[PDB]
Amino acid sequence: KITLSDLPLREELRGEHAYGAPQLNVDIRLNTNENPYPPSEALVADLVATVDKIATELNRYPERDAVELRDELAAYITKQTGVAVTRDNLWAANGSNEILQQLLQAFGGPGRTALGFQPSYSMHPILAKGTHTEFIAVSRGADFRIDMDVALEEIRAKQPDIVFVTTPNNPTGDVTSLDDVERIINVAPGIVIVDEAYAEFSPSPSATTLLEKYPTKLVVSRTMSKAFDFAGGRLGYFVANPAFIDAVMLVRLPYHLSALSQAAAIVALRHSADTLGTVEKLSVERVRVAARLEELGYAVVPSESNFVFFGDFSDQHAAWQAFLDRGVLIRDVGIAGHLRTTIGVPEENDAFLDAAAEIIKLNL
Amino acid sequence: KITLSDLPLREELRGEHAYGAPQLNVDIRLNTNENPYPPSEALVADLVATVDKIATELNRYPERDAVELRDELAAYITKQTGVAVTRDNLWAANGSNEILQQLLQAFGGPGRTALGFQPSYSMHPILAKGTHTEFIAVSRGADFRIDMDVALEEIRAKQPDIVFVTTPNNPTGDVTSLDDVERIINVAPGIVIVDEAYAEFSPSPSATTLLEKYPTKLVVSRTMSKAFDFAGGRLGYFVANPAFIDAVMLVRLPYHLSALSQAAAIVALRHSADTLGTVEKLSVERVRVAARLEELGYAVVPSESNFVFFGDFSDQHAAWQAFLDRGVLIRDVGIAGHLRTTIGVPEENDAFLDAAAEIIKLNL
Repeated sequence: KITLSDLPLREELRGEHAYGAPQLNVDIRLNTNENPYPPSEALVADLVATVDKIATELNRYPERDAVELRDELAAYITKQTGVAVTRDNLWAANGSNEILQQLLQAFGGPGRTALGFQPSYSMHPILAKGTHTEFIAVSRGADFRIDMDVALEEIRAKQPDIVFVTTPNNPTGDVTSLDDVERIINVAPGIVIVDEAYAEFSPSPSATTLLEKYPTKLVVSRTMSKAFDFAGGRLGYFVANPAFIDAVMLVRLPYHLSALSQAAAIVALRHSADTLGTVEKLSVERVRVAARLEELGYAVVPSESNFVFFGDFSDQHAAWQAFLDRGVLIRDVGIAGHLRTTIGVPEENDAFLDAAAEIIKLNL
Repeated sequence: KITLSDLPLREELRGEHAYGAPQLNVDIRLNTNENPYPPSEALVADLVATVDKIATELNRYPERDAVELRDELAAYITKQTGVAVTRDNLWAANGSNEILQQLLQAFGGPGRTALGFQPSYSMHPILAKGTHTEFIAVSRGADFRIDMDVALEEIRAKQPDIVFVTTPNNPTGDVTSLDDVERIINVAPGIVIVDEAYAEFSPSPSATTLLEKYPTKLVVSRTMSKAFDFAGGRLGYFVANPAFIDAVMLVRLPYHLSALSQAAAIVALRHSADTLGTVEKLSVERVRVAARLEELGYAVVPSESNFVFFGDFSDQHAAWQAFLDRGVLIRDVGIAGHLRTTIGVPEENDAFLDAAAEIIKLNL
């Protein structure tokens, strides 16, 4: 018998743990910011017909540069954000995880650093470390929003190669205004990745509007996993100056996007009008969930996303388990006193709110 | 409009070029070692029916550890190679490319070295460089087979962290015997990755037979892209001791494999006997094609896979263009004097041979 210690693993990986956010198939899943609506019957029918069409070519490598997908992503972005862009501005990969991985390979890596404003996305420091990019954590303010004075101070001092700005922020829910983003971009010496995973849930404009002004610095990261109700298709993308697409083509694995993934994403995008109608339903439930939590006595952080950050427990993890014992799976992001609940369909939110009503009395 | 030089791209990527065969819409495509047979109607019908079933779950993240897929991959390997394995021995990713990338992340990387036997697969050094692993090229012999005295000498001298052995080799087609593989393993200090992408095309035993004997050293890399007739699905995997699965779980992107990828590979696996029946036809066609090339007066390296390496042109790129002009797309693998043709269906091979006969008279 042998174990991992008997293998020539890289030393810095010793004692590490695999990213392991709970993935459980329970009845009430409010833990991964997934859109709670199953894909529409129309979408599914289209998907089934498309697979029937393209299945006979699955012996061949897919189209390497995903041109058709990128055309449709650029058409979406043009309509969605109002900024005219073409496939030359767009690059797709297997989720934002791989998008970001590729950007880190090309613009981070050994000898370089990435700066983020914590608490933010769990994956950013994980991907940074995974690409041998040093991660600098700069703390957000007491209200969980970016503290601009410290932000600009620290960027000036450290000259980071990459700066992450997540807006709306996961886990806190707040939008960093475009004027603040410009301020960040102007002190940034290398590139700035604006992670717009939740943009569709905010009325506020996309950082894509800033791309004309900062071609050499700005990349806008997006995904189909959240508002677009397609996390299982693993499709993330960025919008930037065409030079950046040339950049990532040097590091991307050839044929990194399969034929079914490209075709599935295309089908999804041509059903966007109906699907994105879920964003409106979710925003109404968010307002209701947040209101009710406040009414109960919870400290609720205002949000422009599909989730709510709320506290203040003495032990968030015990609180988290207490929700789970009542069939409600939310998220413990390892921030003292707080948990993140994803907005579900009404009946899931009712179950979460019923659990939360009972749990506040426990004083956990 | 800006230049790549205006972006802060890492310096080693400066003046580099993107990898990949030209995507040319020709009648006879014999450039990427794809199985030329379309997926069977039985497989396609199963796929479509399965998509109809799972598509309703696509708003959720896919099963992260790909347990079902790995179960079926283990079943396939057990039957195919005669070595009893389970899912604990199997790991799947988006192509062999991602599999090798992940192995290089965990066992190669900054400060470490990979060693290969050139000419072999183009992506081994490319992936090495992309993961900041130093690549050591050791020349194969005049017969394009591994020169074992030179191989063992250089492994002892260099003490490389990773050794690549591709068998059958791409682009030359030769099998390195398991006895020679064993000798390499015994001098190799770190890990040995046996790239068995074309294993199914040879009756010779798989290196999976050596796994029980060298558990801390050996990983057998495999794919569904070639004999398994499923390159469009981008599914590669490895067979190894379960400690290796623990290792790559520290470096893989979570949810790296999509719901559709997983489900489609599962469908493909349960149609394996029918699909892999095509190997017989292709192995006999290879012999026909290679024999006719020698009749014509070409220099052919003996192959045991679905392609044939041949020469000796004064300018093989010009020879490549002549084939293209006659409607036949083969591969210029960057080796002076030689080109690599994939074995197609009989009518495709006939066209390749017709063109090859005109071209030899041109003395290119």
